[PDB]
Amino acid sequence: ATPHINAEMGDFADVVLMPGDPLRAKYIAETFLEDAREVNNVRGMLGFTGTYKGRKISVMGHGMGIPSCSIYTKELITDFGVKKIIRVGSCGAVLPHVKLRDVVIGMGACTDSKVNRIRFKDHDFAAIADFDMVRNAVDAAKALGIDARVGNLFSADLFWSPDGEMFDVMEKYGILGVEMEAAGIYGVAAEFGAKALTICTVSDHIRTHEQTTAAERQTTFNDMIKIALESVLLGDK
Amino acid sequence: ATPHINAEMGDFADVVLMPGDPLRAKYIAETFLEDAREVNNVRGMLGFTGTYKGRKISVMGHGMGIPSCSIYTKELITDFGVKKIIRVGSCGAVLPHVKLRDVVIGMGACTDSKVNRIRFKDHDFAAIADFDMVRNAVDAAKALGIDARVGNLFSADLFWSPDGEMFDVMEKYGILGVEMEAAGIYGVAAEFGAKALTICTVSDHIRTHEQTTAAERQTTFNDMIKIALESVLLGDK
Amino acid sequence: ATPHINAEMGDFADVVLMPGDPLRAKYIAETFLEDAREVNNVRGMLGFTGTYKGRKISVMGHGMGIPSCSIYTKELITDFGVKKIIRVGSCGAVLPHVKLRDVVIGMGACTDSKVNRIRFKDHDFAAIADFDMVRNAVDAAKALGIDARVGNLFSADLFWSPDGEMFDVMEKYGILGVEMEAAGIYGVAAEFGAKALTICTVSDHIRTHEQTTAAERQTTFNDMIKIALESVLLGDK
Amino acid sequence: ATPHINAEMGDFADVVLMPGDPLRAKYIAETFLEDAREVNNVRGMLGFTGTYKGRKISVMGHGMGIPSCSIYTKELITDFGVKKIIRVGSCGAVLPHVKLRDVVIGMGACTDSKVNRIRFKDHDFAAIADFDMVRNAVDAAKALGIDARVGNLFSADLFWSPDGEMFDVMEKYGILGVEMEAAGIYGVAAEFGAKALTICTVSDHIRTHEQTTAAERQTTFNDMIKIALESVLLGDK
Amino acid sequence: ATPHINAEMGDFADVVLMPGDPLRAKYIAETFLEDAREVNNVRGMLGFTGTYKGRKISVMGHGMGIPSCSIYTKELITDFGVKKIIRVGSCGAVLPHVKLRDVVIGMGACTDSKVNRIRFKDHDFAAIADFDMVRNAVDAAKALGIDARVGNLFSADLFWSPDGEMFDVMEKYGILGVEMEAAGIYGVAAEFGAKALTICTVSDHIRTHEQTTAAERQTTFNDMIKIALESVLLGDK
Amino acid sequence: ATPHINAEMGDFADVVLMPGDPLRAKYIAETFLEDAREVNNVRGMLGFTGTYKGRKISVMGHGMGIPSCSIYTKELITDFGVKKIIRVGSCGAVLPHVKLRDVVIGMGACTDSKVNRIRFKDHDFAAIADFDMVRNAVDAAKALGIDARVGNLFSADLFWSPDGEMFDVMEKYGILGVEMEAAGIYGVAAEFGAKALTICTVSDHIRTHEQTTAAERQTTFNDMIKIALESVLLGDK
Ligand SMILES: Nc1ncnc2c([C@@H]3O[C@H](CO)[C@@H](O)[C@H]3O)n[nH]c12
Ligand SMILES: Nc1ncnc2c([C@@H]3O[C@H](CO)[C@@H](O)[C@H]3O)n[nH]c12
Repeated sequence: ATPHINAEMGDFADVVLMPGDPLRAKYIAETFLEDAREVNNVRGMLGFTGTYKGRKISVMGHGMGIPSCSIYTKELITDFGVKKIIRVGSCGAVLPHVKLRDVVIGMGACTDSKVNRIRFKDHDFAAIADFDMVRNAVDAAKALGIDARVGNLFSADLFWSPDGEMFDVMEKYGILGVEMEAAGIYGVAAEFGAKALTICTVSDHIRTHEQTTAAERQTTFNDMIKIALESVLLGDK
Repeated sequence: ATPHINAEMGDFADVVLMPGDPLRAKYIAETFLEDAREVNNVRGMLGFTGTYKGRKISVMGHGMGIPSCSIYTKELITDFGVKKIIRVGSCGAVLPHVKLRDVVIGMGACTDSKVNRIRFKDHDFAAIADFDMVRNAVDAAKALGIDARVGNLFSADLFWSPDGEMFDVMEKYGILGVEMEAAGIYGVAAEFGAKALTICTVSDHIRTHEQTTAAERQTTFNDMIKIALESVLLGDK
Repeated sequence: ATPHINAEMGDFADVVLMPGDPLRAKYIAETFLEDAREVNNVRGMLGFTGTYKGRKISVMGHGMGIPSCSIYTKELITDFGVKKIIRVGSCGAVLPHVKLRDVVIGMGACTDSKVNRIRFKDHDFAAIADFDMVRNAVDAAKALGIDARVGNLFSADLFWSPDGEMFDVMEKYGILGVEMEAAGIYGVAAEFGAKALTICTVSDHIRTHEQTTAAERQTTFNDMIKIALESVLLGDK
Repeated sequence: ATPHINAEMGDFADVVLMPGDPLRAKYIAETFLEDAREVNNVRGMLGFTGTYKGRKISVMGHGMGIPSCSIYTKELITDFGVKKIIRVGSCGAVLPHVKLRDVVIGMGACTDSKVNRIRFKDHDFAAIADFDMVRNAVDAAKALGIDARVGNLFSADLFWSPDGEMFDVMEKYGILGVEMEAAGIYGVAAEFGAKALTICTVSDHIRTHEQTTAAERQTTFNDMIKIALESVLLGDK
Repeated sequence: ATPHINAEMGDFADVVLMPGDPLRAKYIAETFLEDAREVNNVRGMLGFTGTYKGRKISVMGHGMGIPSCSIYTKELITDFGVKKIIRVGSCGAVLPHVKLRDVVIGMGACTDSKVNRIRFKDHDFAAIADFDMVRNAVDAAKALGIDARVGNLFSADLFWSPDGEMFDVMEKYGILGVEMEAAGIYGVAAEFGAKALTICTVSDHIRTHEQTTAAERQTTFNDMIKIALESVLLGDK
Repeated sequence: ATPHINAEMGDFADVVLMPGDPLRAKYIAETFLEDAREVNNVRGMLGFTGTYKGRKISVMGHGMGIPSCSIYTKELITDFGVKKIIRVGSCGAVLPHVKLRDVVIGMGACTDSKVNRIRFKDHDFAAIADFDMVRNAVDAAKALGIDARVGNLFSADLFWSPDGEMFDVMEKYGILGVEMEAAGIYGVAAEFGAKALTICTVSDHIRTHEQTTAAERQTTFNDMIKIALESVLLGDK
């Protein structure tokens, strides 16, 4: 066990999907995994391990924000043999042409956190995903008839920002989605020598206030999970 | 309701105690509150409302890290009429004379987060608790015969810090405990116009491991909760 | 002697009250101290030692600005056995409800100086007063029937600031008074191992001019000095 | 014309290859392009436009360093309709497993320049390539029997850095090559809404030392240019 | 009058010499000026006006540190018609070849203060003297047979620095003397459209602990004052 | 030889003039030097060595931007015995009184580059010229009937700056010319113990607009080179 995960080596697969919401980890395990067992419940951060098309896969919540997800991803990598993290989450859009229910793949993640400056001698660390994992996710989405956008996320420390002006800056520089984790996960992956990827579905538009039907939103969420799971199978080959 | 709290105005008391762990909020509601009802379970972040000695009191987890607790404390302040937040958490000691299970009251909170620089035009915002709440907690602790040290916490973004030498700097400057929230809660309280206090118990020593037993953790946790609850009653006078 | 104080160990009491203006130190010695003797005049920075109600007390100017007061407070701590420093100064208000001649107690001090970043590895050091000294000043003020607000000061490097908009940010974050020393004194106290408190009277309003008379300044100055001196007597118990 | 390019709209292809050494532009034009014409000569920064397998391609040097290449890439994008920039350069390696003459593709670029902080309100902009361009280069290299590594470059402002220890940090965080341009090119591409990619060959191992032959270096340079040119054809699908 | 100078327009000459120590301003006026009158005594910061070889000249202390001298120099420029400030002070040496009693002229001043970053949008403002004033001082020193060194000063915020390492950095980059004011005076001069110069005598060596005779030190101090006064006469022609 | 200069010790004079445009080096050699010989050609950065009135002088371009000119000036100082660098370039003006074709001498250079913060532990290094070189240029200009302005340049990293408002700040603080090199050259000179000077002619007024003739621009360039060369002879006293 580690300070935030009451489990032993082998309880997790070498790939872990991670939503922010632990109740979504339970949702994913029940919906997509066969023979799924709960393997962590410390602090309510439910984690599960099962199989997808015979392949051992884990899913566990990471909580909200860079500090929370940095704890869980570190401990998985250093003590549970985890080689790949796929964050599966929601994000807010700032670009007009990025629509509700688009699937966004974060090849990079900008941030207003200081954690990577702390790692990188106060210089600019480009927080990036693993290229092969990005390619696997693009290819899995194509096989499913979903065309994902690949680009930069912005990982914010303040969901309730005082700086409304920063959203115009994100739009100017082409940020595809705003979430709260990717840059921290990518920093952990680089620090501890593992691989990570963040996929998000667009849940909100800071530009055009608008909302679709729940059935359509939930379909797209499941499409993101299918993309993540099928991308693992591609990487295995 | 708000994006992370499925409740309505009136469901929360005007004072909310907040551990990081939602399961500890459940324990506090079951152990210390009469007629406790669950008022939130979104993302598993359990929150409850009941009475302590006739006084309406709420307790809700805030998750780990400044970004997580900033979400919950903001929404409580802006949409649920919450006037006082008392974080009741754990922390790690860097000072040799600060012992396991000591109670620490954070009159100020240092941090390596950027959130207060974003608020404060990149200058030094001294993230401080409400003085009256600090005095109430000191007095409540004295009435219970519990020692309590008052001073600075350090709110870290990285539990697994790559900069071990910074602990020497914390120690040099008298930091009483390392946790991950106080400076963010104090920044939210100032931004959104409420009052806050962080109380912690020393759960680990960052230099010396110092293992504790389960029965000792519960006694000291209960002591911290008693201090917080009794401090509310003092402030009501 | 030290580079800026021509005195020897024992010439100062273990508590030193410090206005910015050396002429105010002379006035304090003449008005409040019995058997006062001058113990320093290097650079005209007048310092005196006498007794208040039998208690040995010193009073010495510290000059204007963090660099100036950091010199004097350091040398007092390291070479003259000084244990407590009480700055007794003036400040400018930014909050509409903070009135001229109000007494403000700086439990914390914000700043735009770099001195604490230099100390604290470029992170946020919360520059705080000693809690017991804060409580002593609150209690002494209550015993004298004088109102006193407790909260954050802002210690500015530029009295003539080129950034007028920053006063809106100070006001937003509840800053009670703008002065030029507290955050530096609190940083010295932490660095060199002593205790400090800043008390100020609102001498000007940064928005509204608000002129005062000479007799009102003296009464309120005397009130601040009485609070400081009586707070020492409370701390001795 | 623009301040640094004496040409008119249409004189450049929508894709420009850019070496750092201006002498390589004429070499690339004569060796790889058909029907090349001269389109710029100001400051000796010769530019040429021709075709590769029928596809219009331009080539022009960018000069050493982020400020130099930022000038040329901006003017090409805003006044010459350029949609894709491929930098073709050399880099130094810090990783033991990265060998001399290896081909490195910069999906991201770290930097110690301030240019992207100036752009991005002093936050962390992840300077990234266009994903399709990255994959095109990977696939073109594979078709040529060259395995390319994809990851982070580091774009240095100081070739002669006074901070040797930063190379250890680069190694820890997996930096594949050190050059002086990619992060600046990627920032320009994001600022003005275009696409860019940096491909480098390893010319030195910064912390070890060993050499190659002139014929080996020419073969490897030619390989890089073939990868770049064939990658464009793949992008045209 | 201004908040820190109780005088009226005309009471000061259009050139003011400024030592840090107000008792030194009295020393300079009595030693070098004819018909000298005291024109300020607020906060004990003595200022005087007299004639040197028939030329109207003022001398007034500026206190220790950038915040103190920034107050006095601003108020002189904006409200007393002062066109030129000459700081005349002491400094500590870090270079081996810079000796006790050398005269140093600060054509530039480095600093660890934040005041110029506040003025200059967090970029690097090169805090420089007025060229003509530098040339006048060099020429006056030559006429007196003193060969002054012209170069960079370092203006420190902390006389008692915690960062001993910075002195090696100053030596590496050729800093001639360490004092506490020049960069702030030069920032004020630029902000308010006036001219300034700092001259110092070397009073201490952070390298070679050593001291000369008082008679020789005082001779060199008077040489610095003569250089400053004669340089004004050169500028007048 | 060095990585960017294929020459040996003695091939360069101890004084090197450096334009930004590499084509100007050959022009300066043919127009002003006697007996010139070619001493470098790598990357097309032609260097020449000859004599001016019997005095050995070299000329070689430095490329655009701080990183480019930092490479060449470092290698000249550390491997070719170069003692003085004179940059001879153009700049844009922000002050209304600074006219097209004015000669500006940069006694200091502000910057938005990070290179000197990297050198100087993130403090403010005042990037300054050598004083004697400044005065030599002023005196040589006066002997040629040219009045030169001496003050601060601003060395920009982005010719195409996204922050137009910074030009207002430059104007307020008296910046004479905007170019892209001086602060970097001055930092190298300080780092490696040599001397440097930047002279520029005003080629544009950034916030207004108007033009000159080709013959006027050639006359003004020739004037600048004559000033530079005659200033060297004055320095040799
Ligand atoms: N040495 C330590 N360091 C950082 N945080 C903590 C904590 C607290 O517990 C959580 C991490 O375990 C987090 O919410 C933090 O506030 N306990 N001990 C800690
Ligand atoms: N509006 C104001 N702003 C900044 N400082 C002060 C002060 C205090 O008085 C001095 C400046 O007049 C200085 O020591 C500072 O602490 N009073 N009013 C102030």
